[PDB]
Amino acid sequence: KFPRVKNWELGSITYDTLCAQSQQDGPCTPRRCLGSLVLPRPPAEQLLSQARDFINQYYSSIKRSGSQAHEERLQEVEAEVASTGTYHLRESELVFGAKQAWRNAPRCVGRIQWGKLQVFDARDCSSAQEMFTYICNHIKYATNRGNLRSAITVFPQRAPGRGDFRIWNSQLVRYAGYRQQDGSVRGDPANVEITELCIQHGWTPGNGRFDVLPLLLQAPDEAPELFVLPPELVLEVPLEHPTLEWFAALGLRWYALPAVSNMLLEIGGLEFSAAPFSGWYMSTEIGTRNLCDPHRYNILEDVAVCMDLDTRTTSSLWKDKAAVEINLAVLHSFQLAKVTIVDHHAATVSFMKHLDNEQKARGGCPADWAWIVPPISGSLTPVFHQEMVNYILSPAFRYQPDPW
Amino acid sequence: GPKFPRVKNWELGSITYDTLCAQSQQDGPCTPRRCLGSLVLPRPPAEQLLSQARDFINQYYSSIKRSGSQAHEERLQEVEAEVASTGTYHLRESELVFGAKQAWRNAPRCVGRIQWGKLQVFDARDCSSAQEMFTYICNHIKYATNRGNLRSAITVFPQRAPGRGDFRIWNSQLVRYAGYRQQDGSVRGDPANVEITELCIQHGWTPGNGRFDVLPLLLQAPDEAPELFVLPPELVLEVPLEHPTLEWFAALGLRWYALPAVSNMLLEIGGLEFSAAPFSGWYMSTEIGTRNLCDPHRYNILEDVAVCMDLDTRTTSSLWKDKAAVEINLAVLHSFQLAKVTIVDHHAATVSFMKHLDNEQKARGGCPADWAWIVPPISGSLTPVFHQEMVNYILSPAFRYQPDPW
Ligand code: HEM
Ligand code: HEM
Ligand SMILES: N=C(NCCC[C@@H](NC(=O)[C@H](N)Cc1ccccc1)C(N)=O)NN(O)O
Ligand SMILES: N=C(NCCC[C@@H](NC(=O)[C@H](N)Cc1ccccc1)C(N)=O)NN(O)O
Ligand SMILES: C[C@H](O)[C@H](O)[C@H]1CNc2nc(N)[nH]c(=O)c2N1
Ligand SMILES: C[C@H](O)[C@H](O)[C@H]1CNc2nc(N)[nH]c(=O)c2N1
Ligand SMILES: [Zn+2]
Repeated sequence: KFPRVKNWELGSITYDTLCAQSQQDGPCTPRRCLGSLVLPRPPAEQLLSQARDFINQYYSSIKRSGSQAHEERLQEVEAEVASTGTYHLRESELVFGAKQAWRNAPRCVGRIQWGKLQVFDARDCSSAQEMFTYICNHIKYATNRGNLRSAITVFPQRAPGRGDFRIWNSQLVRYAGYRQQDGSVRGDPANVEITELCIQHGWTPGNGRFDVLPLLLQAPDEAPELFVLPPELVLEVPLEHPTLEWFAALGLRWYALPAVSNMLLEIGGLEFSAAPFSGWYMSTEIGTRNLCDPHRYNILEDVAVCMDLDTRTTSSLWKDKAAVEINLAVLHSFQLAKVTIVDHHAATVSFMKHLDNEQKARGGCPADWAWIVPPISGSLTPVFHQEMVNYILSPAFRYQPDPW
Repeated sequence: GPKFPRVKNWELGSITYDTLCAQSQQDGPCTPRRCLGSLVLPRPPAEQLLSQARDFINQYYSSIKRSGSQAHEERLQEVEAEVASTGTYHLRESELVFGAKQAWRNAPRCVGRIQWGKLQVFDARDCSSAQEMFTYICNHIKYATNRGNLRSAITVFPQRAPGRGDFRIWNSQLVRYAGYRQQDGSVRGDPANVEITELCIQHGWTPGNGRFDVLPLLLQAPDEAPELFVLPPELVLEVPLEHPTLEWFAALGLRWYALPAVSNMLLEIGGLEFSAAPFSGWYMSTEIGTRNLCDPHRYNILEDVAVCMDLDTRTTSSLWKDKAAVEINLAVLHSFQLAKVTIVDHHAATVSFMKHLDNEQKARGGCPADWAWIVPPISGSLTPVFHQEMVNYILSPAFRYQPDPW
């Protein structure tokens, strides 16, 4: 009933009793495991139960469970849902639900920070124009001149029948991807599609590898509007190597603020189709995946050649060598430009403390091993040796379909 | 679309559906409520042995393209008969070979399965004494090692009989280094083998005191205390470790054996259980150069090496671990190659596994794979398997883990 979780490096053993709190099924069955898959294949009753449960969680957190306010609040919920089929959250509950959602996110290695989160309430938003206003202040606050601060801005919840508020982009800041001559792609191939949708709704494209995309904000049941972020708002870091003086020539750079904007935030049944959040990057996100993925910037061979390595054979480990320097570059740069950044070694060790804190606080922690273990040097980090249990808890961040 | 799991590769964008998982008959540890896929270890009825025996026979006759033939029907009638009167049964020579290869083919944690059809199966089912086991084991090592040009192979000992004690090899591999517990508490040698070393000593072994002492074998015959045997040094091939451009690396005196030979798994076929069936192939460089030499709970040489390279080991942001881990793997590859001993780097192996998936998609509708184990310990996303989704499920014949015989 309760899984046994073991750390094969130290021999320690814990029992995950938190999983019993899961009210939603994952992708696996006793016949086969689909844990490595990226993507998974209301009546008054539904909303009500979730809402009540969430309200019970909120009052336990403030040590006033069963109290007077707890009672009246549960009643305000029955009351609102009974006559409108739904309800609304008080600002302090919303703040509790957002932090809780981060806490419950199995694929995030930085949850040690879950408690420090600045929540911006933008549920009184009525147009894509206002959205762009809230987004500009989020970026301005989150970036904080390089000394990054975690934050999230919550826009209006979804309402039955009506169109959702949406941020078409998957990150507030993303470089354009332009399909050219042949199958070739200039810039970031992952953003090819969104780049084309931006050109379709106007926008004079650039012809660079690192052109910051415009934003396509959408208000309910209306076509999306294109807005352009003030360049002084979008902080960037030119990449250079601590010893490889020619690395800087490559003209590589990345944005300082990782701001996910494509996920759905579910709290007590309500669903916030638009709620961009941001913390700060872990160096492998940029150094290994963004720059070395074959279907991304794919700069592995370039830096290899420049390093005078033998790309003729795999056994020379030229791939591995270049990947380490490129990652070193990202770390060196950021620290030099005085912008917040965490290396995969420091991040996974803090994640280990997080597991212990959560073991004492709740009896376990939902974790997706495939995502927690970094893209390079997996076993050189402590999480590789740590067993993990994955399950879905609410509040939660979930993936949702693309607007178009 | 289809009523089977959809499987995507995110590098290429290609999709496939796994229909082979419908052949599974043993449930794993996951439930719709929680996934335990990252767990290393998830926690006979005359009627049930038939179900398995009958299934395996159909599998065998389909591989030779004779399903429904009279020979097929006769083999089934015969198997049922033999079990209905003795409570068990035996596999013909050809079925053992088929079954052995299928167990490897079905191993979810093995990245070298593209070599599955090429496996030398040595039948040693006649064996009747620990001493005899040792002759077979030495022959296997001799044949498999082949002076550096390794050849995959497996030796099969007598299956588990009713009430009768199992044949067992106590060591986890036929060739492993001793682990000596120091008074201060540190370990000299390979920490993973401390328990098997102590047991050998109690059983009569005269331990050495180096970091790399080839351990003696503890072979147990049915209903008997394990007898101990030492491997003639000429049989056990080893490779000294040097680095191509860092001359001081050789000074470290690091080395590793050439033959990887798992000896603690149970080979299961049609319900029959072969508690002792050691197999070997050849190393993927990361096994040695990353897990065995760098795991903090193994040799743990990362710092020693980083210090020699003059890296700053006081700050994780220098990526000193990554830098030393790479060079160490380059040293393993360089040394095996210079010594003319078969070895495969993680880039070559993962690429071959991607080819194996494509072959199995056509041949069986899929392939059971353990993502956490398939993706290499260093440079994960730099290899193609990191971007390949994988479905995991138990298929029989199979290699299962078995409790230690003590
Ligand atoms: C404070 C620093 C933070 C760091 C270093 C961090 C790092 C990470 C990393 C490395 C991943 C995987 C990224 C990928 O492979 O694409 C991740 C995923 C995620 N993080 Fe965090 N995170 C931080 C803050 C946040 C915040 C504040 C939230 C939300 C309030 C959060 C929510 C998530 C979620 C939902 C995922 C999975 C997203 C997906 O599936 O694409 N993280 N995080
Ligand atoms: C021909 C070269 C071979 C290569 C390169 C290869 C490579 C690998 C690797 C890298 C692992 C994981 C090692 C670890 O993390 O401990 C593995 C596991 C495994 N291999 Fe292979 N393999 C080969 C041959 C064989 C053979 C001949 C068999 C058996 C007939 C086989 C059966 C298995 C099994 C059952 C496992 C799982 C062991 C465990 O769970 O601890 N492999 N293989
Ligand atoms: N450091 C982070 N990291 C989170 C990065 C999330 C990252 N996710 C991704 O890039 C996912 N691969 C998008 C995806 C999901 C499912 C199917 C297809 C594609 C992104 N949005 O940029 N966040 N902070 O600090 O808030
Ligand atoms: N290249 C290989 N690799 C297989 C290596 C298997 C390797 N396995 C291991 O070292 C597992 N960690 C043993 C274990 C499993 C579960 C719980 C505790 C301990 C070993 N035996 O040496 N083999 N060939 O070629 O057959
Ligand atoms: C197929 C596989 O699930 C996929 O490539 C996953 C693996 N682990 C990951 N881990 C992180 N952090 N981010 C990712 O995008 C992925 N991709
Ligand atoms: C806890 C986790 O399951 C464990 O460390 C696994 C991860 N992946 C692995 N992969 C391989 N090839 N071998 C291993 O021993 C492991 N150990
Ligand atoms: Zn699972």
